[PDB]
Amino acid sequence: MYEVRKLEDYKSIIGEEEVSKIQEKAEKLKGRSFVHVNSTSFGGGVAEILHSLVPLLRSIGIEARWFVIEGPTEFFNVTKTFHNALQGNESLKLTEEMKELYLNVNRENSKFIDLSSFDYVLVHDPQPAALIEFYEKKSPWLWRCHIDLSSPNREFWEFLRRFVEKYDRYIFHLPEYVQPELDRNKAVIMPPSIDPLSEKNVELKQTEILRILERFDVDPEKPIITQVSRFDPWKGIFDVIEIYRKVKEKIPGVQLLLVGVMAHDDPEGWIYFEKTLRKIGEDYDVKVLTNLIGVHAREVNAFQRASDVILQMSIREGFGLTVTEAMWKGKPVIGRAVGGIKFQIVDGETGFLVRDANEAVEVVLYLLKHPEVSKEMGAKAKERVRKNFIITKHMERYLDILNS
Repeated sequence: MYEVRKLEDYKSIIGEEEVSKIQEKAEKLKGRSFVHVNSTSFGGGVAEILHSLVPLLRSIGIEARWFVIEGPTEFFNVTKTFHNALQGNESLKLTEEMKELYLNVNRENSKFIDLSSFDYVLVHDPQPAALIEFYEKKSPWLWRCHIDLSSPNREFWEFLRRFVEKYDRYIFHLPEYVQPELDRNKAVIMPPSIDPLSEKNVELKQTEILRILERFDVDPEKPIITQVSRFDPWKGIFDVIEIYRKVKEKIPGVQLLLVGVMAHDDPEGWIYFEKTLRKIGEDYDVKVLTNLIGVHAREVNAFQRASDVILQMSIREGFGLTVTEAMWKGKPVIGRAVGGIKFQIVDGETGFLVRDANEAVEVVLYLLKHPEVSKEMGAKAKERVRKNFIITKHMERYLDILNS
């Protein structure tokens, strides 16, 4: 089990005042220990966030540290399974045999750094949940969940809760994710946040954007609508296409950017990707952008910045960070009222919430012809993210929680 961006760096974004409350709350906690544990050290989400959250924490005077459990492919393929199991997949089976490996690997990484010594402990997701077993609780232990436990594979959940039920707090992205069994009192809701200074969100130079745009045959002189999302059947990809076609009936130069990045191990994803290209046919005003052809965080960043309107027609959505990112870039978003999309968007305020494609077409048409209102909604949507979902307000939320 191995180990391992200041606050002032965001001053110009949040203003001294907000910077105060942070430094303020960070005092009645100064010096204490804030440990983080997880599986990977290289990646997005948890990894990417910690890489910034850790240093950022120290900056406010907090002995925060980050350790990473380690194990063989087996241990991960097992956890890979738990992941989906805990995500409703009833066809998965948990065998005592694999049930040991999990506990054993927890035992190996446990036999080392005395995680029980630190003032505060926080474990991210399943893989290291069992750690709270191999130590004697002295300090509070928090469990941060990133997946959805509203309806997990029972034989799997019942095994995990034996561990989770111990922690002093359970942190979920949103309500429709909390485990109903658990005590609504030791549970806390904390949405994932975007780092304004990350590659995906920092402001690129016009020149650089134009380069990326040309490199992918995207014309910035013609209108652009975009939906960045993983390729799967419940993301409204086919509806966005229909919206594009409809809208195109009146705005012939309108371009559609279907942006998405997915792991190699995502057969379904790539399958849906191919079905999309087949559905699109030879209409090349529709761009299908993915890491298959070089689209990464910097390019995703660009595609969003160059967008005039951004859509999110998810049927099944989690917190939806994509909407958050678009909002941060001053873009009006049009989506379906689900998961984090309904929470994040303030209808008619920051963007619009619709129930079908036709409503979506009306709004895109509206927004395309009324740029002032778009600029309007976008600036407000940006303030909503500034005041609600940036990595600093996220950190501030960890303070409160710890204070209590």
